[PDB]
Order: sequence, then structure tokens, then C-alpha cells
Amino acid sequence: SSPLLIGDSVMVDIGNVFTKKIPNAQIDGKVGRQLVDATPIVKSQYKDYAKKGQKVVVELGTNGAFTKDQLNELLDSFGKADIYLVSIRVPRDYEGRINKLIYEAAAARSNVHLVDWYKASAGHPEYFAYDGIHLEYAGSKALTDLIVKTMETHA
Ligand SMILES: [Zn+2]
Repeated sequence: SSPLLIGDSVMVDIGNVFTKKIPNAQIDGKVGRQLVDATPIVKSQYKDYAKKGQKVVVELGTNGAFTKDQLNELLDSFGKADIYLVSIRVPRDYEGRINKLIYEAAAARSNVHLVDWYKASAGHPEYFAYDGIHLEYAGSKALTDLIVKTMETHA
């Protein structure tokens, strides 16, 4: 079945690279999307992805901070799906606090599988454009492969 990928400008950056690799992927990316605004979209549009055996990728936080309660509300809205939750790398004061939330949710939830982009990209300045937000094409290819590899192997 088709995986759902939902996120912010980072999802926009990787969406076509991802679809070329995984042709039936469903991409929902939006520049500037805040995590709290994803939950109403999931609850109203993506109920059929919130089921056992479905796969969803969550790519949020680069374009804005969120809280633990907000993240819990989004993760709960995906039900029994396997959720691939991507850590963020962005030159913002909230980066560490939000990644802590992401690591903690992946630790505590058996259906949340960490995609640790923060750690994987530590040695790769060439993945990041000068604004610290846009991924260079090489970064989008690398993040795509990292997500796919995580989905093929799980938590
Ligand atoms: Zn971009």
C-alpha cells in the first residue's frame, strides 16, 4: 500500500526525489507548515493511513517549534500505523528541545521509528543551503535514502 509522507519545507524538498524512488508515495508537503496544523489534516483526510500495516513519515519541526502535547496529538492520530519520525537539523534555538521530543516519542512508542537525520547529517555541510532551511539536492537524495532504509528495516 502507498506510504503517506507529511511535513514542511523539508518534505517539499524531498517529495519528487522520493516519488521517483517510490512511485506510489503520497506526498503532503507545505512550506511553513507547523506541526499543530498537521493534526487536523490527518484527522480529516488520512484516517485510512491510521491503520495497522500502514506506513507514515512525519517530517516536521524545521519550519517551527512544537510542544510535547502537540506531538503526542499528531502521533496518536496515526493510530496503529508504523510512523517514521524524522529528527531535524536547523540553525534555530529550539533545535535541541524539539529533537529531544522526537527522540523521546520514538523511545516510548513501539510504532514510532526514529529517522535520525540530525545524527546522519552531522558530517555533511554540503547537504544544507546557505539559509540553513533548504536542502541542497544531495541532501534531499540522502534524506530520501535514509527514510527508505528505515522503512525497509523498522524499529
Ligand atoms: Zn527547498
